[PDB]
Parts: sequence; structure tokens; C-alpha cells
Amino acid sequence: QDALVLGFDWGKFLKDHSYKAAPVSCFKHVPLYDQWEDVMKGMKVEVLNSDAVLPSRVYWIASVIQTAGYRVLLRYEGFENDASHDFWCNLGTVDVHPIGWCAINSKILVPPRTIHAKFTDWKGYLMKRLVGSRTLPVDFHIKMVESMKYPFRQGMRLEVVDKSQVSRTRMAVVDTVIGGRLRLLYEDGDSDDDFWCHMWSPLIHPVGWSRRVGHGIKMSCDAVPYLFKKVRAVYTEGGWFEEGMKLEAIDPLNLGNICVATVCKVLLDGYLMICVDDWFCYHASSHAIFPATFCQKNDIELTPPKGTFNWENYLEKTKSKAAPSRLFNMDCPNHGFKVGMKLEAVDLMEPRLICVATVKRVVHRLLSIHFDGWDSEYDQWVDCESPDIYPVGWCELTGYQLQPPVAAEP
Amino acid sequence: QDALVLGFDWGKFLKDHSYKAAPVSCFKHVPLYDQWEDVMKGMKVEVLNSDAVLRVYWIASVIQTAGYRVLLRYEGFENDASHDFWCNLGTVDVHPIGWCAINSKILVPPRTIHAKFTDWKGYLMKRLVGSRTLPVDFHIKMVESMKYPFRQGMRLEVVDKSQVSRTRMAVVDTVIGGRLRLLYEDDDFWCHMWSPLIHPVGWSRRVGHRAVYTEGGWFEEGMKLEAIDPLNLGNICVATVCKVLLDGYLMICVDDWFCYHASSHAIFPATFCQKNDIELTPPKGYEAQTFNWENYLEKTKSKAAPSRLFNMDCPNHGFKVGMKLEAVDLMEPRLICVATVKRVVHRLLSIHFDGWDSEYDQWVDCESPDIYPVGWCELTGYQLQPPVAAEP
Repeated sequence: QDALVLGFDWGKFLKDHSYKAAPVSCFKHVPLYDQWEDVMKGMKVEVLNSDAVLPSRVYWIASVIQTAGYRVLLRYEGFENDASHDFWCNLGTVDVHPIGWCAINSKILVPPRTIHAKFTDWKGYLMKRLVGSRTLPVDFHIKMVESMKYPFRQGMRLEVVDKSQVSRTRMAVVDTVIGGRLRLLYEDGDSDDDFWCHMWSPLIHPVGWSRRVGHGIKMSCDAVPYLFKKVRAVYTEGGWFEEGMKLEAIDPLNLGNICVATVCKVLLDGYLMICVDDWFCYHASSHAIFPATFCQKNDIELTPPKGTFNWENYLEKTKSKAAPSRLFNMDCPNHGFKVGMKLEAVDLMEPRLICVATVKRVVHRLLSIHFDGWDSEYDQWVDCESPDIYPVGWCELTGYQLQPPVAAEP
Repeated sequence: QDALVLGFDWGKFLKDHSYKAAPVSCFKHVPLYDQWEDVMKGMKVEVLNSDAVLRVYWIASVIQTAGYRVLLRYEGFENDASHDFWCNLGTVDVHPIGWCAINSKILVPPRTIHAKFTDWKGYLMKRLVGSRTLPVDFHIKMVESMKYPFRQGMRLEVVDKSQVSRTRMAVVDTVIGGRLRLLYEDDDFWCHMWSPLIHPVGWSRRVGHRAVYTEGGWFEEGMKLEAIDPLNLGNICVATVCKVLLDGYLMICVDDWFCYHASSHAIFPATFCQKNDIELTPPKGYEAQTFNWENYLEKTKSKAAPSRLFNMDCPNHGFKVGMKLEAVDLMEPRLICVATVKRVVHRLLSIHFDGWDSEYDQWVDCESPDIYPVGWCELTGYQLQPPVAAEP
């Protein structure tokens, strides 16, 4: 009872408290993403009968009551309105199947002991309930394992942004790969000098990239450039960004702050060095940069420089121009994030941690993420397509540890 | 009074059907676009007083807007809507408050309400506190704006309408609101001066028939994608890259060759249609209903152009399903017709021609220079096609 401390349980959390989880279809980088909301209220599955007596184990049919990311709340067939034995099932587990699997696999359907005496004719009860029903896709689990083969492997070398000096890259080696997240070890430190990120992270690049584009590098098998997420083509009418133009940018050393910034250098391939006004590289397609006045116009606190800030007044004092709004991609796809929705988020200041979190703001494309239990100084601005946010059940699906929603060490 | 057949009236049509017009702010290419933030409900103008005999003026306020047309109520009618009247804002006889005084004209009350008050000036001066009017130079700025840079006798290249893999020498016959009528040198052709179908002299030879910042691979021959069929704009078809020309242009065909720039809003990645619930027209043979890109790529032993190369980014462009506008019939581009926004799919609009079958519908980009606000024809002097299956 007390002795089995397995860590944060979303089921307990979301049973006490009526929360909505952001659905799987919100997150493009994640497994099951395409095969998704094939799942929803009322779908039937064959699942382990857990109130059985005898493994060689037995199965029973259950139906989706509610969804919470990858997790579904199931009710065994025959409980009807009795919610008292509803249980969560993560859809990436091996013991959930389509209707039909037992028969193919020479297994047996046995009612739960709880309700077994409700009917004699269980088989015809089930036939009536199953008419016109839907079930899991065939190959569901197969297709999932297949999408969870990743091209980054232990021992591939690459260039990563230097966490101690964000103006240069440094050499790092892949140590661990789990669900598309990477643990990188830095070639000139270690053993506890690492860096976690997603494999689509804007912070990593194939060896030789920094040199080709003009990014500073600490020091001069190699992950092949094909392995990396390539950036959106940017089309412009008229000129491009230029050294000196002013804008607003998420501070990469404080993701809670969007700041007054400057273009410091135009690199090749649409990459820019920007500084808060220590240089940091964003691609021009980056959702972490915005034109002057974006904060004021959207009800975000703009972090001014050292030290009442007004854009026109600033541009006059500094003898400067704002980057034209035409250069930015500000759009808003109908992403489906809503204020209040729960999810699992990387703590970007300490990215080995993935934590229970909440959407606190949706500002077109930008979410403000709050880590439940923690002060607002820990909140983070991220793009709605960030590879660093995950649905409910992702940590469970990939076997990663999820931090509970309390202010303590892990 | 019934001998006076002036053709299609937007006033009666919007009123009778309770229709709404897409605002001028949806259309970047049009006169008055830059000045449009100044036009809003409650704005005050000096306009001719029509309800008078012996040319005199009166103040009116904006009750409703429809593209360039405002519905006006003469000051002093108050809640009486019986004399509201439409006014196109590109016309000469609508003015900023103070125009009369400057031009030694007189403000005279409409004879319907004239006996409401003795002190009209006191009444007006009260109504006028804290109100807005037109910009001082509103018509000057427009007339300066409609002084077009392509002029008559000017020469360039157009896509061949009977044969789209080829351009064809043409000359500027007429200029009307940015639109050019061209006559081939080598039967006419209309387009906007921002047409992607027109190029400067030499351009055909410069490419082999914007800027672009990218990393890694570009578009490659044999890559598959979806594209609006130039020969049937109501269809978006399975298409193939045929040839990569220079400065970002691409020769495509339906699974003959047609040119699109890589930034074009008329090409999309494979599966765009099914993701967005648009009916994809599949290659002659397939049906869909059932067509499957997964299986088509497998079978044709082909790759899809990657998604990151397409210029897909979508503004709050402000078009909404149901909104009325004036659309060029792009299969017969001399015709500009009453039309409706029938679909908004990110950047892409399906335009429906009121009175015609769904087969005349056309897919166009939200920033297409070939769609115009209600009242644009009236403002430019062009003829509007009415909303009826009939000919001009």
C-alpha cells in the first residue's frame, strides 16, 4: 500500500479534480499522432480482466468513458451506469487490443467477478452492445512500435548550442535515446555534463553546420545532416533582416521573459544572431521572435532593457528601425490548445525534467506553460508546435519519469 | 422611372437578402486600402442633399458599411431609417466636414425633416462633438493612387490561355483600376497588374519557360504535390514537378506543363486536401472517395515534395464564409461578377458566383489580386456582372 511508491498518477489526479487534458492531436511530434482519435468516447476494446483468479490470464471487453491524452478511462462491459470500477488504460500498452484479438489468439473472455452474476447469456449481451460499435485499428500497436524507431543512436556526434555560452555551439555525443528525446554528452566535460532535448530541437545541428553558416563554435561517427529536422523555407517580398533591426524575442536564458532585442548578425540559410539589449541563434522562421509591439498589443509583459518603456521613444533614442512585420511568421493555425488544459512539459531550464503542467495563456501560436505547484517565475513561453510539450500519458507511454506537481527536488 | 435600367444594384441586393460584404481591409491591392482604418460606423460626411430643388449639401452619418459603399443617414432623421441611402466612398460628392465652408457651399436641411428644429446649426454642432470624418485629402490620395505605373503602349509577356506551357508577347490596351487589358502581338486578355501570369519582356528567356531563404534540399523533378488546376480552377489535383527553372519557378503538370513560383499559394503539399477536408481530384483512373497518397506514392514509386518548402502561412485575413464580394471569372477574365466566399481553408478561398452552378466555383488565394470589395466596379467604372446564369 504505502510501500509501493510508483510516482505521479494522472488517474488519481484527474479523478479528484475534473480537468481537461490537451488531446493527442495537438502535438505533431508524438507517437500515435496519425492513428489518433480513431480513439474516443464509446470505442470498445479487449483488455485484461484484472479481477480474475488464474494467470494464464483472461480478458473482457471495455468501453471508453473519457480520454485524457493517451490515457483512456474504461468501463468493463456489463457495469452499465455503475462507474465504481472504471480504470485508466494507456493506449500504448500491450494488453489493450481490438475486438477479435482473443479469438485469433486463442484467449478467453471472462466476465469480472464483480458483475459476473448479472446475466447468464453474456455472449448475447455482448453481441447487442457491440452492434454498430468501433474498435482499435488493426496493427495499432505494431504501427506505434514502428514509429518509435528513431534515427539517432548512441555514439552519434553532432553540434549543440553551448548551455554555458549560448553564442557558440560545441561538440556532443548521443548517449541515450528515449521516445525521440536525446541525452547528449559534451565532448570536453562529463560525466554529469549533459544536455537533454528533443531530436527535432532547434539547438542541435550536424557536424560542420556552425562553420558553413558563420555561427561561433567552441572547438572544431557523425550524425548525417539528413537525420535533423530541416527548417521551413522563408519567402520574402523586398529585403531581409539586417544587422541593427529591433524586435522582440523569448529570452533563451529566461523563457518566462519576452524582451526588447536586436539583430546582431545575419548568417546563411535564414539564421540570425539576436541579442537581448550574449548573442543567441534563432532561425527567421522561429516562433520565438516577434516584431516590435507584439507584447503591448497581445497583453504580454514586455521585459525592457536596463531599465517606462515606449517603442517609438526607444527607436528614436537608439537611432534605430524595427524589423518590418512582414518578415515574421505570426499566423495562428487552429491548434486546439485551450487555457486550463493539462499536459506534460519539459522544464526548459532543466530539460532532463518533464513535469505536470497547464496551459496558462494561448496568444495566437504561443502558449504560456505553468508547472503546477511552482511559482509563476517558472512559467515558460513556448510555440504551440514545440517538440518539448507532450500529452498526458506520454511519460508513461515512453517509460520516462514524470515530475509531480509539487515544489520539491526529484 | 422603370425605363431606367441601370443594372445590378448592391444596395437592394444586400438589403433584401440580409447579406454582409467582406470589408475593404481584406483586400491589399485595392484603392483606399491604406486609408480604410478611417472608415467606420458613425463617421460624419458632407454629401449632396438630394431632397432639394433650386446644388446644396447636408451632413450624414455612417449606419452601415459594405466594401466601399456606406449606407448614410442625413443628420436629424435620428431613428427614422426611411431615407437612408448608399454612397460609394470613391465618388466626388462626398466630403470631410468643413468642405462646404472652404468651397463656399451651403448646408441645407432635407425638406422631409426641415421643420424639426429652428436652430439647425446648434443641433449639428452638438451632434458633431467628438465625431470623426473623412481624411482631408481622402479623394486626392485615391486619385494619386489610381494613376497607374503600367500605362498604354507598355509591353511584356503573358501565359498563353489556349496553351499554358508557353508565354506570349502582349501589349497594354486599357488600364482600369489596376487591371490591364492586353492584346497579343503574335481575342484579348484581362488581368490585374499584380498578375502572376504576366512578366517583363525577356523573363521567358531568363528562366527557361520575391526572394528565398532555405536550408538543405530544394524542389526536385518527379516530386509529387497538389496544385490548383489553371485549366479548371475549381479543382485541386495530384501534380508532379516537371522541371525546376531559375529564381524559384517550377514547371508542374496534372497526373499541359504550367508554371508556378515556389512561393505560390496555388501549390500545396501531398495530403493538404484530405487534412483540410477539400475534395482532391485524383489522376484519370482513380476516384477518391478512395484515393490514398500512401498507396499512390508506393505504386508510382514516387516521393512528395517536402512540406517545409511550401509558403503556407495563414494571416487573420478576415474572410468568412458567406461574405459577398466582386470576383473576376478567371476563365473569362473580362467578366467581374457578384460572388460569395463559399469556403475558407487557411489561406484558400472557394469563390461561388451567385446564380451559377457549383461547377463555376474557383479556388483563389485570400490575397489574390482578382477579387475586389463590393462597390469596386462602381468606383472604377467597370461593369459588374449580375448574379444570374445569363450572358453579358
